[PDB]
Amino acid sequence: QTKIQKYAGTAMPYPNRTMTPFYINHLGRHGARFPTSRKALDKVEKVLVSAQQENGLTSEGMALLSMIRRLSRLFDGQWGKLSKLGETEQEGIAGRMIRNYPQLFSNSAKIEAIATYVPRSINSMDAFLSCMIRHNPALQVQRSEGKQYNHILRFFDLNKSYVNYKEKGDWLPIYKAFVHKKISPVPIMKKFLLNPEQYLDKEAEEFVMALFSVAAILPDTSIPLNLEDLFTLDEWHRYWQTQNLRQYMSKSSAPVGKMLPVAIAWPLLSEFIRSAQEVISGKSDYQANFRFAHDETVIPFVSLMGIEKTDVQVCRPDSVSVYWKDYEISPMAANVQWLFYRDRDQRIWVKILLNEEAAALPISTACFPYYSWEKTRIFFNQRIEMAKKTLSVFNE
Repeated sequence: QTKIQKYAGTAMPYPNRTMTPFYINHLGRHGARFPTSRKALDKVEKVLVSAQQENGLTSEGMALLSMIRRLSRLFDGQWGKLSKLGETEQEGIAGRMIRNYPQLFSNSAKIEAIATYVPRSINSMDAFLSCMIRHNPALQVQRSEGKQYNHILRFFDLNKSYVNYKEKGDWLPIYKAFVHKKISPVPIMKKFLLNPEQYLDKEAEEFVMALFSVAAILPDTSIPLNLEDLFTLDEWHRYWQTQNLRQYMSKSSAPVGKMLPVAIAWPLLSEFIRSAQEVISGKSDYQANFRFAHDETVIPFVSLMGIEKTDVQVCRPDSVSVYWKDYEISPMAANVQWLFYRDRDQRIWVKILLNEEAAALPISTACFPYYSWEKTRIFFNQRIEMAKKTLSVFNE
């Protein structure tokens, strides 16, 4: 909620969140995790060590180097793992769900959960399920995971055109230019390094961007250390703008991506509709389907749903941060829940929660936040059709 927390972007910890539905349809990112790569930590260390050898550190830089060496030991063998904070985030999400809708999960209700093959997502599922079971051990629970779910949870790895775009598409030079524009490395490096102006701009920006990366992830690790004060608030604001743009262009509805990053999510939207239709019809008798995956899953899924603002197509890179904010969409433990209700005339209504807050769709309803399922399904089906059309052009 603080400005500083928000500027961690997709690395922001899940925010504070302190009738009765007949079905809940869920997608959740894993909870708060350790950094996935040592790359940024190694860069910062190499720069500071080289400086130490040539007598190039300030007192603050020597202290920073000491801290970086410490984090290197603490991160060792922990890369990419769910942290204790990440487990508690899932416990909180499950706990509020059970507390809000006890009748749904009462008696011998049936639930199913799936996860990707990635350990932090499986462990997030388990933190969530363990909370459900503790509250009602009489639940019937199906738990599965792995590469069999790649088509719906890891579609971003399976589409060749998208993989090419993500790795070398036209968004890259836009992002790099924006970084050069927003981030001035010299004043930051002045804190840690003697003669910071002697550094070339490329190496200077790589160092600063790496240091921001280390600082941004630290609150997700449950390690009792903090580096927010390495940078001023304006510096964090600028860094956030650059990473926000990176996420928007590489994973969401940026014009430069031509909706390719969004279109690839259609199989998951299809599966969401299918699981709901089966419960409504009686073919399935689950009270909930839970799914645990990644920000690479959640971001395009939310845009494809067309939750208001998340699918905006903004042409000016400088304007993106005004209209589209990654920390509002995909913080750590980011989740989408569709809650289904039957009224006293047996009409079916759906409420959409994004990070446990009611979300709007660009269709009408006389009882917001509840939408007609019939209207909603028709709208989502049109989104899927649009997605298939988009992909028909980028087959490569």
